[PDB]
Amino acid sequence: VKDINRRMSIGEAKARRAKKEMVEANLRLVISIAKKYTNRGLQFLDLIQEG
DNA sequence: CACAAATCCATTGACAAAAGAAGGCTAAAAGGGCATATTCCTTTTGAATTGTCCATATAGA
Repeated sequence: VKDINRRMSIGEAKARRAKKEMVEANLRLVISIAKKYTNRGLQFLDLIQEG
């Protein structure tokens, strides 16, 4: 059981590593799309964070 | 000063309005899911502290 779920946790940590990688890649895309909603009442970092 | 009658306070009872609820409804409020490609924002005055040289005293050569 410990071999099983340890392999499981390895796989999950690797997936989280990949997703961290890609999202850090595309933060720029988010700033690009978030520029345009600039002054509709919500601060800028609120927009980039919810993006 | 006793006996005969009109005038009061209490229950029966029913009856209508009123409210607490319950269901049935409908307006509305909140999720979820979108795949040609989108990649870095728009006036002084004074005091106190902090970071910068200066006097200087001492320790080795």
